[PDB]
Amino acid sequence: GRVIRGQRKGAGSVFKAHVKHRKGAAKLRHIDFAERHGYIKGIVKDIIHDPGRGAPLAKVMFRDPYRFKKRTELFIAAEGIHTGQFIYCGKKAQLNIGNVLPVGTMPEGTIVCCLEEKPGDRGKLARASGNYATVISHNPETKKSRVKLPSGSKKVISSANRAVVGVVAGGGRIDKPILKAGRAYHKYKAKRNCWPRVRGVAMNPVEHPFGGGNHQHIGKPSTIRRDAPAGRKVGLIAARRTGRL
RNA sequence: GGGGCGCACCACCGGCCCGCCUCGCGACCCUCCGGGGGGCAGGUGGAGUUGGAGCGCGCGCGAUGGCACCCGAAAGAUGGUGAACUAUGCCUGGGCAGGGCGAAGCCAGGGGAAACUCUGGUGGAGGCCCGCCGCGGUCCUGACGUGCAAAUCGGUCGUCCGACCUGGGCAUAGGGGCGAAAGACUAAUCGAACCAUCUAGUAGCUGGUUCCCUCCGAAGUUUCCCUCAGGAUAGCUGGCGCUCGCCGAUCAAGCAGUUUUAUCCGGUAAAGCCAAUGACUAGAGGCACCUAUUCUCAAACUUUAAAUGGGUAAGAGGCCCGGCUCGCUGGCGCUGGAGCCGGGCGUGGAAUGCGACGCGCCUAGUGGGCCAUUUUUGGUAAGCAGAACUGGUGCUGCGGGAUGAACCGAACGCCGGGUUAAGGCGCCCGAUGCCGACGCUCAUCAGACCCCAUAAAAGGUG
RNA sequence: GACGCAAACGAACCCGGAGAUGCCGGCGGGUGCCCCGGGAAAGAGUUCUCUUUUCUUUGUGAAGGGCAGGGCGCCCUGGAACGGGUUCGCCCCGAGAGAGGGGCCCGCGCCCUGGAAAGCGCCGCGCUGCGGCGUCCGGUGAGCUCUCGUCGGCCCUUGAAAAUCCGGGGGAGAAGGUGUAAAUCUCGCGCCGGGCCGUACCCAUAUCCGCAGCAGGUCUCCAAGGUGAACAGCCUCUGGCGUGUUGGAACAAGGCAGAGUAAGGGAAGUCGGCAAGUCAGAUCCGUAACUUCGGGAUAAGGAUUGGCUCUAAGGGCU
RNA sequence: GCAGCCAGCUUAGAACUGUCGCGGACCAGGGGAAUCCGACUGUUUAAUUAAAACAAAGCAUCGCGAAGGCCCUCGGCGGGUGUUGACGCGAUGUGAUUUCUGCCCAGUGCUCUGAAUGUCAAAGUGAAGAAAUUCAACGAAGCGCGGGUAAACGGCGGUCUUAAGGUAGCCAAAUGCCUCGUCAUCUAAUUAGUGACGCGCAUGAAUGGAUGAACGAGAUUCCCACUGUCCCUACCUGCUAUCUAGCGAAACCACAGCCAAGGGAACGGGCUUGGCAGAAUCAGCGGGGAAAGAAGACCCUGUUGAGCUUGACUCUAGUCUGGCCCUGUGAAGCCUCACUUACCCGGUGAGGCGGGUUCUGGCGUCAAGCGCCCCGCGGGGCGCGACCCGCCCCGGGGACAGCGUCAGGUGGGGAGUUUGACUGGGGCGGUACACCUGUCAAACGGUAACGCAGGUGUCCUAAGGCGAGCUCAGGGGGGACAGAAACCUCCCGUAGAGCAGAAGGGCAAAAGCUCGCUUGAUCUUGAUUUUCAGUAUGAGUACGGACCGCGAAAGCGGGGCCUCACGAUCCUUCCGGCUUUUGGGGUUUUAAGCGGGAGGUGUCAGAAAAGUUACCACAGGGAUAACUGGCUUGUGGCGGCCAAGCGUUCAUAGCGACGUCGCUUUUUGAUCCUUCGAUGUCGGCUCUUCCUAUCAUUGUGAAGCAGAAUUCACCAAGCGUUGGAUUGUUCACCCACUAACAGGGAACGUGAGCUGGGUUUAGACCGUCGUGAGACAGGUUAGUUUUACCCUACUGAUGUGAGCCGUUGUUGCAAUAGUAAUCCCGCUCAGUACGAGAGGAACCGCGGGUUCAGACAUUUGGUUCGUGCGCUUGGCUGAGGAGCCACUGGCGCGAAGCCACCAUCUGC
Ligand SMILES: [Mg+2]
Ligand SMILES: [Mg+2]
Ligand SMILES: [Mg+2]
Ligand SMILES: [Mg+2]
Ligand SMILES: [Mg+2]
Ligand SMILES: [Mg+2]
Ligand SMILES: [Mg+2]
Ligand SMILES: [Mg+2]
Ligand SMILES: [Mg+2]
Ligand SMILES: [Mg+2]
Ligand SMILES: [Mg+2]
Ligand SMILES: [Mg+2]
Ligand SMILES: [Mg+2]
Ligand SMILES: [Mg+2]
Ligand SMILES: [Mg+2]
Ligand SMILES: [Mg+2]
Ligand SMILES: [Mg+2]
Ligand SMILES: [Mg+2]
Ligand SMILES: [Mg+2]
Ligand SMILES: [Mg+2]
Ligand SMILES: [Mg+2]
Ligand SMILES: [Mg+2]
Ligand SMILES: [Mg+2]
Ligand SMILES: [Mg+2]
Ligand SMILES: [Mg+2]
Ligand SMILES: [Mg+2]
Ligand SMILES: [Mg+2]
Ligand SMILES: [Mg+2]
Ligand SMILES: [Mg+2]
Ligand SMILES: [Mg+2]
Ligand SMILES: [Mg+2]
Ligand SMILES: [Mg+2]
Ligand SMILES: [Mg+2]
Ligand SMILES: [Mg+2]
Ligand SMILES: [Mg+2]
Ligand SMILES: [Mg+2]
Ligand SMILES: [Mg+2]
Ligand SMILES: [Mg+2]
Ligand SMILES: [Mg+2]
Ligand SMILES: [Mg+2]
Ligand SMILES: [Mg+2]
Ligand SMILES: [Mg+2]
Ligand SMILES: [Mg+2]
Ligand SMILES: [Mg+2]
Ligand SMILES: [Mg+2]
Ligand SMILES: [Mg+2]
Ligand SMILES: [Mg+2]
Ligand SMILES: [Mg+2]
Ligand SMILES: [Mg+2]
Ligand SMILES: [Mg+2]
Ligand SMILES: [Mg+2]
Ligand SMILES: [Mg+2]
Ligand SMILES: [Mg+2]
Ligand SMILES: [Mg+2]
Ligand SMILES: [Mg+2]
Ligand SMILES: [Mg+2]
Ligand SMILES: [Mg+2]
Ligand SMILES: [Mg+2]
Ligand SMILES: [Mg+2]
Ligand SMILES: [Mg+2]
Ligand SMILES: [Mg+2]
Ligand SMILES: [Mg+2]
Ligand SMILES: [Mg+2]
Ligand SMILES: [Mg+2]
Ligand SMILES: [Mg+2]
Ligand SMILES: [Mg+2]
Ligand SMILES: [Mg+2]
Ligand SMILES: [Mg+2]
Ligand SMILES: [Mg+2]
Ligand SMILES: [Mg+2]
Ligand SMILES: [Mg+2]
Ligand SMILES: [Mg+2]
Ligand SMILES: [Mg+2]
Ligand SMILES: [Mg+2]
Ligand SMILES: [Mg+2]
Ligand SMILES: [Mg+2]
Ligand SMILES: [Mg+2]
Ligand SMILES: [Mg+2]
Ligand SMILES: [Mg+2]
Ligand SMILES: [Mg+2]
Ligand SMILES: [Mg+2]
Ligand SMILES: [Mg+2]
Ligand SMILES: [Mg+2]
Ligand SMILES: [Mg+2]
Ligand SMILES: [Mg+2]
Ligand SMILES: [Mg+2]
Ligand SMILES: [Mg+2]
Ligand SMILES: [Mg+2]
Ligand SMILES: [Mg+2]
Ligand SMILES: [Mg+2]
Ligand SMILES: [Mg+2]
Ligand SMILES: [Mg+2]
Ligand SMILES: [Mg+2]
Ligand SMILES: [Mg+2]
Ligand SMILES: [Mg+2]
Ligand SMILES: [Mg+2]
Ligand SMILES: [Mg+2]
Repeated sequence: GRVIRGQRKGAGSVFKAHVKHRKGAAKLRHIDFAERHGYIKGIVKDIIHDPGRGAPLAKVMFRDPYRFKKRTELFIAAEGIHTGQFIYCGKKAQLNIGNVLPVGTMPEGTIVCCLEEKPGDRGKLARASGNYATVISHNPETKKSRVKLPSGSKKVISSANRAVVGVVAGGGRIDKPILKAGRAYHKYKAKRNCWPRVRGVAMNPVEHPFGGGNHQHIGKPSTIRRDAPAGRKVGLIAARRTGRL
């Protein structure tokens, strides 16, 4: 047979992301002295739309403490923030929606967003629209804090991980049922070339292990092992269970 | 007319050498620690030996490895070149009459006790409608179909603000790409592009394989083979000889797809079942059976038993006699037996024919056969399928059967004369143009000769 | 006050602007074109009859100055309910309407410099270039384009970067000591320079690709009059052209096309209403089953349609 | 409060008016009632499939928190997703909405455990041994075991029964073979359509079920309207064809080109026997040249491929896991926890590490200030402001990730290869593939077929060897229980029993039975028979040499009474040998070798081996299938003979049982002779001729013929044999009509004649089947039908006896060839014959018609580019007038021509 569609996406020729009109990488201000021993005052300049994501981005303007300059940061817009408000980032920052402060300095049950997975990575978790992370518990002895991720998973992270207080703006985006295939065309035209998905049963055996036969049946158990080779790992990869549930 | 030395070669019997086996095991001069010998004999294995024949060169042919007689694949591999077509994506540009339905929003006026409703207008939303350009390509299965065109033309038709159309610049490259998925597209090439090379790839498979004359002349069968379109092998074929015989007296041997004589072998035809095994019909007698009869049968039944056929023997390699040898055999060195040696006796002791189809070596082709009389299996039968003997044919023309592969006659250098075969002799068309013999036969579908080109049961006061 | 003055020092560094923002709809301003009236001038066409007629020509570059016109969430005064202003739609208003008076931007429109000297039109003379006259005055529009605006609509779509240029913040610095100096973004003026490469032509029913002068393919710009809803079809002007690799003569069969026509019947043809026939535009009426209430729908089914002569209504301006 | 002036363009109404004509040209939806499928728009096989296929929104599941999921790369812990972060990315299924989505976790697969008993690599560990080595313990992942999971693949039965037994629904469906199901409806008639019925060959619930507005160049049925689709064709125009001037190919070609029969490679053009036969040509035409185009694409074969799939064979990338390696340090009880410096990751312009500014959508830029010091009031430096020290920039991991290297598992993701043969084509079946008996087999031997009837891959320490004794099968007479069969006994008993087995042979003091002694079923050499090449192996025979058994002995026995019961090389294994080598010697292990067994190749002289291809390819094959033709005629069809019987009686008016003889090639087979470098394949349409086994008509005979009607038979193919519904249909069935609605042939006539409905490429759907790719001889939908100008034949059209007193013309003759008419009705006969009636003819005569033939245009109708006349739309020449343009602008009428059973005439 030939190389299946799923394998051709790793070479990245026509499957690369469409990043022409994107405004930049949304990430927290990198950890410095002002965020380890205090807070820095930042003004929200504009809340812009990032092509490819349903979550708006805030252009928060900060002031460089070592040189006379104004640092422009592209944060994940927390739902509720607005242009003209002051966003405070640091250890001594107050618990307000939009502020950035470590998880160790926030009480249990605090709803946060743009949460750092490791101290300094400038935000990795809870970045999509309407999502958030809850601070479950703390541990001052080990300086570790337990948080709840939007997938229901509970991860033990460091207490120095910075996060934005609040929920990511643009919530409820998946609640509007797309009606036209054209709206799905434009939805993925800004993200990547992945929208029109031909079924493997609708192909020939040369390009998919589910194709072929005088009917469009799968023919083989759709649940495939995890150690299956690339080109065979299609269907339900390492499915623990199936059915309506 | 007698004797003899006997070449080469062949048959047989020995001797010896090496391997192996069995038997015999012993005292002894080579033991000098260790050890080497000890007629050993009787068998058997060996590509040995018993008075070398090879080596080199050349020539011819055969079977091989090689491009291997020539041309031919579908492929496989290595390296490379293409996204000017097209597929998708990216970037930056360009483009899409006039109408139709007419949503939210808004205005005003009616109805109502209120909740609120009703009407008109406005408004201009939509993968909305008609439709031009554009982009597509439904039907006519129209035109065309060596065309205008290696996909075009006409009318008709789909869509025509959207998942729209489109340029340029970019990206993805061959087991890779790309694919709203047709195995589609990737430069007229796609169920794996193109180019060059490996490569003159291999082919048990088609095709072709070049001058003459002369001579000889097949096989389609055996066994084996992942064989059954091929090979190996035997047979059939040719060539090369050679050993002789005739020369030197059918001298005689020897031989034979043939008889004769003698001697065996067989279980088929026929026959038989009142004989066995099995099948089967009918009465009859006796105290369903039992006895004597009876009808009808066998390929896997048979007492009996041919024709044709198979083997063997028809002499000097015989016959007769004597002596000798033996470890085998044993009442009996003659009891067997066999071997060795010598002597005696042609009236070569059936017919016919023939030089020995003698002894070798090398060897091509073939290993699809087909047909006829007879025999014979399966089948309703077949110009069917499968066997047996022989001939034919393939390979073969000629006379005849009009015609023809195979029937009939007869096989062939180039001719003249003669005469025939099979078949014919009204005319075509050589030959009855006989005063041919006797009879049969009338058909309003007559009849007219192997194979052979169809005719039956049953009928006629012809 | 918005902001204006020919200029009107100023670095490092910082901030911001322009470059630099999609598609669609409505409306408005301006050109171009088209159209109407001059009983307008200059030639021309017709003049059998009629036609104060028909046709053609009646213009001004860049840049600069001035002024219409358009735009402005720009300013000042002031204060709104009996709310008012206002658009086709909307929208706007004590975060300040209306009104009054200003300011700014765009002005591709008009006038002027250019610049009538040139260009067109007409007439005249000369020859084998010189002169004359004219180049005028208006009307409009559901008109068509282009463009500048404005207000919206749409997106689970938000519709580029950079070179370059500019403003501000900054006040580090520079300048002279009584008339000048430093400094000058003064289209105030003068002086000098701007190299290299492409540039013809075809651009398609004969200059490209398809082997060709191939009915194929190949990205754009400009675009008139009449009919009409139309960038439809049909006709005409400007421009182009000889009918698309040949002529002549016949008009048989059989073809291809004209989607030619055909009495009576009307799908009996045929696998099958294949084929083309019917219907068709517009106006006025009338529109079911079913439904996701959106539709179905131009459902279906009707009537009307010419020409001519009138009536009525729908405007603007002083 | 308007008067004056200016400015258009629409709308409504009315009169009048022409031939009731007017969106006059042009432009420009036929409609309705239903079924199926897909929701829709969109997309798709460039060059045969625009679709019901793909996509789609929606729905659902799966994976994954980044040291990650998915994927790329030869490789860098490089790259894509990712300028991403679960409202995300990645992998699948289903396919809008509505309505539901049942049961099954046994199987397969996925996944989760590890109170995990097994299986279990490398390394490490222990023991034995001179050591190589052997043995043992230990023993990861995975497997096994256990649980979960079906919107995972899939499945969802006849008291039996499993894993669940098809639930809601739906249906003779795009799914039902039987089948053209049954009923209803739709029509005169319906294999169609629709609605029902459902044990449904073989429906069914996200392999989604049911429904469904809107939509569709989708499939189907009906109705209205409409029409040349047809009845039934005709006329006109343009461009051609045609002729001409100029110009000027190609395909194709053994030679060629009249037929009938014959035979032949079984369908000649040439050959045979006949018919016969006259230059040179034109326009047509499509019968033939088994016409051309193309080394059949179907089929088979080849030890030729390729695409693709799996539970094929053998590997492999990746991945999982273990050991070693970078890999060090500290502590505690191999394991755990710590250490940082290896290594790894993250952040940053490496900007503050360790120890001692929240009151606003301002502003913040190289230090003010102070202290100290140096230049000649201008100038400069330094320090504090801005604390000191420090060894690693700051975080997060950490000797774990990860790299390297072996080891185990997984691995159709990928690679390579295979997937027997025989065979009345192949496949399926079977084994005729290695053997044995009888027969075939034709009296030596041998002798074939997918001939016949059978057997074999064993069995036996005796069922081998030997000796002795005994006699069997069966029948009869008898004899307590005891009988048709228990046991005793007598007589008869050629074997008719038994001998392991198939059958044949052989066997009576044996070869059978019984008994007691045994291991000749042992060890060896060669010869030899059978199969045979006269090779091997297997299976036999006769000996010789050993050592034995049994018997008193002669003797018998080296397996089975005989004919069957079996296996090369290589390798492994075992046994045997004072006997070899282990090589520079010696010793000892090991290894090798020699001799003999065993381990096995059943395709049995012995490869290690699953499919599919309708996406297919190549070399070939008429050695071999699917057509026609040929042979044959079982079968099908048709006709006889005999005469039991039927016919009230009466065999034979008409029939014909049991039997039997034929014919025919319009059935189907059998065969495989022709054709695979191709003979175009079903049906219909069209058109011609032929056969008679005669439906009708003509002339007859017969009757269980009164008439009428009908039946049987004869001469006889002259003439006719229809229009429709359904189905692609030949074949059926029905509706009507009719004198009758007879059956056939001609390559199962006829595709360069047509039409493609069907079959029979590639698209796609359903059901069943298969794990799958795929299959269906099941259904369904869409799917390029190319070329003639050559030679004949035929159709017409020119011309033709090259020699002559012939040339030329008129009127004619005529061989030969073609040939043509046909059937019906009405009146009359006549309500008559006939008959009891009911009913009910015929000849002559008369008047018409059907089908056909040949004409013809007076009439009617059609056509009209005489572009003849009128009218008229848009435009154009200024207008009138007169005209033109729109490939014939349109409309009405229309001459002449041509033309219609749509008008007319004639047919012996
Ligand atoms: Mg895509
Ligand atoms: Mg999806
Ligand atoms: Mg899909
Ligand atoms: Mg497909
Ligand atoms: Mg499949
Ligand atoms: Mg599906
Ligand atoms: Mg499916
Ligand atoms: Mg001698
Ligand atoms: Mg290969
Ligand atoms: Mg593209
Ligand atoms: Mg169009
Ligand atoms: Mg077309
Ligand atoms: Mg269609
Ligand atoms: Mg059609
Ligand atoms: Mg066509
Ligand atoms: Mg043609
Ligand atoms: Mg482009
Ligand atoms: Mg390739
Ligand atoms: Mg396919
Ligand atoms: Mg060669
Ligand atoms: Mg051959
Ligand atoms: Mg030979
Ligand atoms: Mg041979
Ligand atoms: Mg035969
Ligand atoms: Mg011969
Ligand atoms: Mg001969
Ligand atoms: Mg003859
Ligand atoms: Mg003769
Ligand atoms: Mg008779
Ligand atoms: Mg300043
Ligand atoms: Mg606008
Ligand atoms: Mg400044
Ligand atoms: Mg130029
Ligand atoms: Mg062209
Ligand atoms: Mg116009
Ligand atoms: Mg235009
Ligand atoms: Mg127009
Ligand atoms: Mg011309
Ligand atoms: Mg031309
Ligand atoms: Mg017509
Ligand atoms: Mg008509
Ligand atoms: Mg019909
Ligand atoms: Mg019909
Ligand atoms: Mg049609
Ligand atoms: Mg309707
Ligand atoms: Mg669709
Ligand atoms: Mg649906
Ligand atoms: Mg569509
Ligand atoms: Mg196509
Ligand atoms: Mg379509
Ligand atoms: Mg589908
Ligand atoms: Mg749904
Ligand atoms: Mg599923
Ligand atoms: Mg399970
Ligand atoms: Mg299945
Ligand atoms: Mg049920
Ligand atoms: Mg019908
Ligand atoms: Mg039904
Ligand atoms: Mg099912
Ligand atoms: Mg289910
Ligand atoms: Mg199903
Ligand atoms: Mg469609
Ligand atoms: Mg011929
Ligand atoms: Mg040919
Ligand atoms: Mg071939
Ligand atoms: Mg073979
Ligand atoms: Mg292969
Ligand atoms: Mg392939
Ligand atoms: Mg494979
Ligand atoms: Mg075979
Ligand atoms: Mg014999
Ligand atoms: Mg034996
Ligand atoms: Mg060893
Ligand atoms: Mg074999
Ligand atoms: Mg043959
Ligand atoms: Mg019969
Ligand atoms: Mg009787
Ligand atoms: Mg009978
Ligand atoms: Mg042909
Ligand atoms: Mg041929
Ligand atoms: Mg032919
Ligand atoms: Mg007859
Ligand atoms: Mg009779
Ligand atoms: Mg026939
Ligand atoms: Mg035929
Ligand atoms: Mg034909
Ligand atoms: Mg054809
Ligand atoms: Mg046909
Ligand atoms: Mg078809
Ligand atoms: Mg198909
Ligand atoms: Mg079809
Ligand atoms: Mg189609
Ligand atoms: Mg007339
Ligand atoms: Mg007019
Ligand atoms: Mg006029
Ligand atoms: Mg016209
Ligand atoms: Mg007329």
